[PDB]
Amino acid sequence: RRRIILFPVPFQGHINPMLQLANVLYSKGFSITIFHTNFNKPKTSNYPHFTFRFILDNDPQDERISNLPTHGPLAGMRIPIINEHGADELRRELELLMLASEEDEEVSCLITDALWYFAQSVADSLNLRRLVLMTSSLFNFHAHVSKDIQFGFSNWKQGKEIFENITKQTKASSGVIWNSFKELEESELETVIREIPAPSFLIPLPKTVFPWLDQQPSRSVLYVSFGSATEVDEKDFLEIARGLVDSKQSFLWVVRPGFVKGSTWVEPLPDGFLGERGRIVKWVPQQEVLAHGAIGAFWTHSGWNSTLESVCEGVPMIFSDFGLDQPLNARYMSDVLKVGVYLENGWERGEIANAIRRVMVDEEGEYIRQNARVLKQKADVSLMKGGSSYESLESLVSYISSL
Ligand SMILES: C=C1C[C@@]23CC[C@H]4[C@@](C)(CCC[C@@]4(C)C(=O)O[C@@H]4O[C@H](CO)[C@@H](O)[C@H](O)[C@H]4O)[C@@H]2CC[C@]1(O[C@@H]1O[C@H](CO)[C@@H](O)[C@H](O)[C@H]1O)C3
Ligand code: NA
Repeated sequence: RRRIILFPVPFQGHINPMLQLANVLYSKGFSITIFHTNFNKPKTSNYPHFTFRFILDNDPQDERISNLPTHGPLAGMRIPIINEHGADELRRELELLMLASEEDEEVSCLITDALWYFAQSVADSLNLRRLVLMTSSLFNFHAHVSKDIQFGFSNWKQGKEIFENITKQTKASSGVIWNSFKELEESELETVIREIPAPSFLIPLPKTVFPWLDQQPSRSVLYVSFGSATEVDEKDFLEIARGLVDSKQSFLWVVRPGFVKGSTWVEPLPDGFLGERGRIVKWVPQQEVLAHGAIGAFWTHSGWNSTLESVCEGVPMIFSDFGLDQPLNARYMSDVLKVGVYLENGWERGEIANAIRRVMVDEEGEYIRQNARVLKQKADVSLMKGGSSYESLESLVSYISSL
């Protein structure tokens, strides 16, 4: 009857929330098409109820779109190229799908990542309403729209121009879905919502057996995962390893193959690393691990969705920055939400070990765990029938029908 088209940005903290949004909407009775680049294409057999359609970089990519690291900060150069060049092809794919539409179905709206600001005038050209998904925090929006990091950004010409384009095309959209809940960022709400005429909807999107974990005492394991796009130099990998050892905590460390530049997997690890404490794996399902009673803390990339998934399960964090990430976001988590510790000095064994001990062992760290557990309760209540997130979602579903 009603189909929604979703068009995510193809990177860690963008894909997952858009897919989760797809699942929510599927469960409210919408059919789902996902438009996605061939680059970082998700695993489609894991979402058999969605139609996937690959666009924008099909077979003959040709140019620099064909070059370009697949990992680290420069991978994202794909995004400005598509914002600049992708309009006519996005338009064609939208038309092809409307032409093949079955007689009993229609397309309700297009939902894009906010970073895909080019999509607004394309949607407008076809008389299709576009909603936007903000995959990151309300605070992040507030900090850029209105002290040291703010002046770092005022010095950054590309960052500022992209942000102005995002902002204008978000305001022009028919609605904004934020990956958050009201009780998490209650001071940001009024100000952010108000700056944007398009109606806002806050929905916290993050809401199998581990034999080795099952044998560990509660809150005894450090879970370490930097996600799918990140990379480090060999020196940094070794400092991460030295830090884990010196913490003397038990750890489950997820290391993607390719995470260490210049090696397939973990060749640089010293002989007899691991011992009786550590476990290393290539991949695990993160939400499931975070829900396990063995996990005492989560050392993560400072991405917002990772962070939200952790507080939604009551797990405190250690935060590391990668690529072009601004310290802003980990500061907010550390110093305002107070649900983890930020590593200020890159990768250094002493700081690493201290942060692990602070969150997992130290008496004076327990406030952090507690803060995390309060947030988890609030998330639970918000999603409760009657709660603010439950009602936001119900209103969005009805609004989509009214477009
Ligand atoms: C206000 C914002 C607009 C903004 C839009 C994306 C954009 C860029 C980062 C500028 C460069 C090109 C481009 C396209 C870029 O490289 O984008 C990055 O591409 C990576 C893949 O190489 C992805 O992994 C990252 O998610 C993506 O940011 C730009 C400026 C700063 C930025 O805020 C940042 O927002 C982030 C939250 O969204 C927050 O984590 C950062 O701390 C914060 O500084 C983001
Ligand atoms: Na061992």
